[PDB]
Amino acid sequence: MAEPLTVSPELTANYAYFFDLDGTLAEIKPHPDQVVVPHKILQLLDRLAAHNAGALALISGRSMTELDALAKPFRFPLAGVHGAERRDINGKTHIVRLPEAVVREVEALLRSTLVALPGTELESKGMAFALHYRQAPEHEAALLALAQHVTQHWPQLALQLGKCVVEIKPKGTNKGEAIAAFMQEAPFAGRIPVFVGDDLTDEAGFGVVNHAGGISVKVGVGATQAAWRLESVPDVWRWLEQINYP
Ligand SMILES: O=S(=O)(O)OC[C@H]1O[C@H](O[C@H]2O[C@H](CO)[C@@H](O)[C@H](O)[C@H]2O)[C@H](O)[C@@H](O)[C@@H]1O
Ligand SMILES: [Mg+2]
Repeated sequence: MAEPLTVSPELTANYAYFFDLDGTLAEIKPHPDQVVVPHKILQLLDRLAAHNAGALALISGRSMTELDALAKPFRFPLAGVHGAERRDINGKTHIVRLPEAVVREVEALLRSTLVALPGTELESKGMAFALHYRQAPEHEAALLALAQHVTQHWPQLALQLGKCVVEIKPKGTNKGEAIAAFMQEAPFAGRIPVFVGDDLTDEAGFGVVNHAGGISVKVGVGATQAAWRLESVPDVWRWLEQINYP
């Protein structure tokens, strides 16, 4: 039901911008360290933010340290780990804390499965875990069942499926709540939210933005509750250059 996106905001309208990273601003790569957001795209994102009082944020599943590496030399307001990490316009961070016993126990369980299944990668994010299987898609059902068992035994953890990944996150964390936290703070408050995403984690953000009277944009293929659709990452790049230089 999503319609092709044909709104190109004027550079200085009353919008608040929210951008996913992987699959949205940078192309999918076999390993996260190979991902790059081109320098021109970052300048366009920085120029878009400056003309909208700084109301532009990156809402990603990655940790904030990885986002700062990808966005260097620019420093944006961020939401990391699907909302469990957030940094507002003043640089103040908001972090969800899990008990040290839970993180230590769940990593030991996952590591004992992931050493013996070739091609899978266990990513530790402090208060969350990502089970990558892009290089061995045969292991999808086993990893999904493994995370389901983890989230039933530790109720403080919740499941977050993604593209070639099965993630485990603190319960109550989602990109919709991360966007909500920004939308009550300056300079985002008072503006119309725009959110551009590509994966299942972004659906929670699409939902809140739709109800808020904003603009939700799905990137790529797949069913979505987002109202609008862009075909690929280069179409995000082209749209982003169209906002700046009509
Ligand atoms: O900003 S988000 O889109 O929310 O990112 C959400 C996820 O994005 C990254 O993983 C994705 O990108 C990789 C390289 O492109 C792919 O290899 C991988 O299969 C794909 O799942 C990170 O590693 C994850 O920790 C993160 O939670
Ligand atoms: Mg993505």
